[PDB]
Formats: sequence, structure tokens, C-alpha cells
Amino acid sequence: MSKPVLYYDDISPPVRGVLLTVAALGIKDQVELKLVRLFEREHLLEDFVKLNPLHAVPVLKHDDLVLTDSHAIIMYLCDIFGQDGDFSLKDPKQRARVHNRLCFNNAVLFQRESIVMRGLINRSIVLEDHHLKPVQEAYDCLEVYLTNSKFVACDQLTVADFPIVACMSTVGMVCPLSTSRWPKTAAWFETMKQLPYYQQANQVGVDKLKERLHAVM
Amino acid sequence: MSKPVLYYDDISPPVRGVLLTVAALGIKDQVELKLVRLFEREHLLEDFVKLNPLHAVPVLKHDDLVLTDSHAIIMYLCDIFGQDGDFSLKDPKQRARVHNRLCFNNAVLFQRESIVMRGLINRSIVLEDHHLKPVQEAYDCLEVYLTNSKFVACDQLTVADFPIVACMSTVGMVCPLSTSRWPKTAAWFETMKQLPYYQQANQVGVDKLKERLHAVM
Ligand SMILES: O=c1cc(-c2ccc(O)c(O)c2)oc2cc(O)cc(O)c12
Ligand SMILES: O=c1cc(-c2ccc(O)c(O)c2)oc2cc(O)cc(O)c12
Ligand SMILES: N[C@@H](CCC(=O)N[C@@H](CS)C(=O)NCC(=O)O)C(=O)O
Ligand SMILES: N[C@@H](CCC(=O)N[C@@H](CS)C(=O)NCC(=O)O)C(=O)O
Ligand SMILES: [Ca+2]
Ligand SMILES: [Ca+2]
Ligand SMILES: [Ca+2]
Ligand SMILES: [Ca+2]
Ligand SMILES: [Ca+2]
Ligand SMILES: [Ca+2]
Ligand SMILES: [Ca+2]
Ligand SMILES: [Ca+2]
Repeated sequence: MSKPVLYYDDISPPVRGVLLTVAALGIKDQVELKLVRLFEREHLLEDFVKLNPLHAVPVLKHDDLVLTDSHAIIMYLCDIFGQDGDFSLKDPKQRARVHNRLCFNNAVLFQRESIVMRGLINRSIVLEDHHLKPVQEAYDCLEVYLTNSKFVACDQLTVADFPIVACMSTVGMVCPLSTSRWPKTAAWFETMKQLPYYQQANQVGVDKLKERLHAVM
Repeated sequence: MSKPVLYYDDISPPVRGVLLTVAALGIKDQVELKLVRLFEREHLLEDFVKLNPLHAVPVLKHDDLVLTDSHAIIMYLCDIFGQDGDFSLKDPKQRARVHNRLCFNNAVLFQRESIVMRGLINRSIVLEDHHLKPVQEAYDCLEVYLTNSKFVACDQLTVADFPIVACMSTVGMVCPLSTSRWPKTAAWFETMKQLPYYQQANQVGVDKLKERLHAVM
């Protein structure tokens, strides 16, 4: 009878990875949302900093549990809401396959794209090929993964596809996928855009960020 | 009867997080090691790149499972070797608490310290206060965590303490902990250095890196 509370701003790819997960698990009505707007600096308020000293979104509070990383939020939601469904992580090797690709997103893809995007928002940068090489190297890895399995972690859609597509749909606005160069990734990307919950859970926030990018450029 | 194989170089903090975990779980005799030496560029050999397109250590192979992130390796080893022991992740909230701090290491602490250390090794940088501010901000977060619990994830030692101490003992060589400024973290650090397996699993590799740092400086 205790509902997790997701502190969020959907311009954020980490947040949209969680929103995609919530919709895919069918648990929109079980997870309360609390908006923490980055542009208005609500993530720097004293209450939120006390909740998360990293002053970042997303955060999940569930009773006394406070999770402060989208990838930990996603695996936890899988454990308590998805054990007996298509997204289950009950099997140890399947859990590790999915966790391995969550780590790829958190430590590789998201790190490299947020350097580029944050720099454009804050105006540190104004786009040499040097900036996009790390992103393109991450695309190369993703292309290998999607050559060996149909989705990022295995032949079925898993929660690991959601943080990655949230990032891909963001950095794609400055480093677009070439179908000739990354054909498996381009086809996987088109497939994820056809998921019924993609528009509400990811595209809305992507559109907001695109507007901020066109204002800064 | 199938032994996981850890591809490793102990100069790496991610690798040493795993070596600490292996020793703490008491499974040194169950995990085979295969040396992949970074300085000699063994991580760029065709076989290793095929195994891991990120061309990085550590990698764990267990039958057909290939894990390519230390934090995924650590949780998997917990699942298959530590279910009924002091490091167990069977409980969903405990798993999420531990995973949350693994994410902090992978996405915050390790990211910020590897920028500084890689730059010193490759000679991109030669140490303004600008470089160490992100590390000190990560120390500030760690200090909050260790104010609220005795170890990084809860009041017991968990596998999340190991990747973090591996990083702390590395970046500490250029950004040392002040006991007056981060007292809980300094005391936690001294406590981890007293673990019986710390010298072999972490200090050996730290010493090797210290020598490379003094050669480049
Ligand atoms: O750290 C911030 C990060 C971002 C952000 C937004 C979209 C991305 O795809 C991304 O990788 C980062 O947007 C902000 C917007 C703000 O007003 C203040 C901030 O600190 C941030
Ligand atoms: O990427 C590399 C990273 C490192 C490394 C070593 C110690 C650290 O605490 C760290 O954060 C990174 O050492 C290398 C050493 C090499 O010879 C080649 C490399 O690519 C690397
Ligand atoms: N690894 C974290 C990253 C979270 C993160 O960096 N969020 C950004 C937005 S994309 C944020 O809230 N930044 C605000 C700040 O850094 O002050 C996760 O996946 O949750
Ligand atoms: N998030 C990864 C990071 C692994 C990583 O970056 N390893 C470095 C050494 S610390 C490496 O092997 N770098 C070689 C390269 O990038 O070519 C993990 O935790 O396993
Ligand atoms: Ca409601
Ligand atoms: Ca307003
Ligand atoms: Ca309040
Ligand atoms: Ca208050
Ligand atoms: Ca042996
Ligand atoms: Ca040699
Ligand atoms: Ca071979
Ligand atoms: Ca070969």
C-alpha cells in the first residue's frame, strides 16, 4: 500500500529511461511523480539536496529507501513489480546481462553524451569532430551488441533498452545515426520508437530539450 | 564445475573493486584470472576486442556470459557465490541500496577520478584546483553517505564498499582526504585498509600505479 515516489524532469535522459520502464512494466498507476524542474533550479532546494546530495534527477523514494541513480531505480522497480512478467530479472544470468548493459549506458553512453549536451546548454562549447568521436565509439559498441542479439541485452526487449534509447534519442539531435554505418542500431532505434508508450514517456521530453537546444543555438 | 574467468590488470580501480570482492566472498579459488596488461596494450588485441568492444578491464566470462563492467561482475559474483553469507543481496531493498552505491562509483566517483588520472598518464594535464573540484564534490557526497550509515550502503560492509575504496585509494594520491574536512570518510578509509585482503587485492595495484605516476611526473 506504499507507492514509490519518482522525483523527475523528463528533459533528462536518465529520467526518461525510468519513465519508459514504468510504462513498459504497466505500473504508471503505482508510481507517484513529483516534478523537480532543472531549468528552474528546483534540484538545488534544501529539501531535495538533503534527499540526494548529488542534486540530480531521477530519485526514487519508497518508504525509507532512497535511490539516486536511474539504473538502480529501474532494477528495483523490476524486482518489486516485474518478477513474473516479460521483463523479469529473476534468473541470475539474465539479471547480469541486463545489468551489464545498464552499466554501459550509465558509464559510457550517458557519460559521453551528457558532456556534449551539458556543454551546449551551458555554452562551454559552440561541434568539431573531436566532440562526437566518443559518442560514435559508443555507437560502434552498441552496433556490436545489436549484431549479437536482437535487443541490447538479449533477443527480447528488456529494461536495459530504455536508458539506452533515452540517450540515443537525445544525443541523436547532434550526432545522428547513419543507417549505412550503424544499420542494426538504426533499425533497433526505429523499432523502439514504435513502442506505444514511447511518445508520452520519451518523445515529450526530447521535444522540450530540442527547443532548449535551438534557443541556445 | 564451470569457473568464471576474470580478465584483469590490477593497476585499474575497477579491477581492484572486483579483486577485493573475490577475496571478501572467499572465492579466490573459484575465479580464474587472466592477465590483460594495459601498459603493454594487451587490451587492444583482436581476441580481447572481440570479447569486449570497449577494450577495457575487467571482463568476466562464465560459460557464454560475458560481463564487461566491474559493477555488473561484482553483483553477479554476489548472486552465484554469496547468497547465504554476509554479503548477500537476496533482499530487494538491500540489493537496491548496494546497487545504488555501485552506480555512484561507476557514474560519479570513478568517472571524475579517471579523468584526472588518465590525463596525468597520457600527459594531457601537468593540478589546478579546477581539476580536483569534481572529486572533492564526490567526497562530499561520500561523507554524507557515511554519516547516515557506518559503511557506504548500510551499517554493514557490503560489496559496494570495494569499488569505492579502490577509487579512493587511487585518486587519493593526487587529492588526499582531509580528516578535518571528511572525518567519516577518512575513518571509513582507514577501516577498509585494515581488512586482511586489502594489501594483496588493492595495495599491490595502487603501488604499481604510484610508480607510473612518479615516472610521468
Ligand atoms: O546538469 C544538468 C544536465 C542537463 C541535461 C539535459 C539533457 C541531457 O541529455 C543531459 O545529458 C543533461 O540539464 C540541466 C539543466 C539545468 O537547468 C541545470 C543543470 O544542472 C542541468
Ligand atoms: O585507459 C586507460 C586507463 C588507465 C587507468 C589507470 C588507473 C586509473 O585509476 C584509471 O582511472 C585509469 O590506465 C591505462 C594504461 C594504458 O597503458 C592504456 C590505457 O588506455 C589506460
Ligand atoms: N547516473 C545518474 C545521472 C543523473 C543526472 O546526471 N541527472 C542530471 C540530468 S540528465 C541532473 O539532474 N543534473 C543536475 C545537476 O547535476 O545539478 C542517473 O542515471 O540517474
Ligand atoms: N565502468 C567500467 C570501466 C572500465 C575501465 O574504464 N577500465 C580501464 C582501466 S581503469 C581500461 O581498461 N581502459 C582501457 C581503454 O579504455 O582502452 C568498469 O567499471 O568496469
Ligand atoms: Ca496520481
Ligand atoms: Ca515556473
Ligand atoms: Ca521540508
Ligand atoms: Ca527543509
Ligand atoms: Ca589457478
Ligand atoms: Ca612484457
Ligand atoms: Ca584466438
Ligand atoms: Ca583471433
